[PDB]
Amino acid sequence: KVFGRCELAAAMKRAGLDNYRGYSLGNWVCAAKFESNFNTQATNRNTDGSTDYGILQINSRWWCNDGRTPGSRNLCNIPCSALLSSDITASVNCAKKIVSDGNGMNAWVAWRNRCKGTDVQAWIRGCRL
Repeated sequence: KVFGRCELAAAMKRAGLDNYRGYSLGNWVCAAKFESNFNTQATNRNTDGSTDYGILQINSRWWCNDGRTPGSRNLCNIPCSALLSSDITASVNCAKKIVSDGNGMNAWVAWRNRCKGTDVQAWIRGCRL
């Protein structure tokens, strides 16, 4: 499913992401925009052989199991396919563990390079939440 901006903001809010670990909701909506363009089904393979899955492009090297990434750790204990669902719950629960891992949202390269230090507030402007 390709989410609408405000539609995604609301689902993430309900899921408890607004201000989780100190990151306002705009940060999360900006990161999804640049990571997957709001598409739950987005996948991207990396040179190391791992693949990124879903709305938040969670990597198979550490967080989920896709059965084809030798040495992966599956820290969120879920098949990577679960992250492509129209229901974002799994992606959100895993993202919560990732952002708590020590490096915050810097774990997401698109956030670091395109959202960090910008007016992320604009990403939820106009939405009824």
